[PDB]
Amino acid sequence: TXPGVTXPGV
Repeated sequence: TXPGVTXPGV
């Protein structure tokens, strides 16, 4: 995720 907690996605 995120970053943080990429995206999703990417």
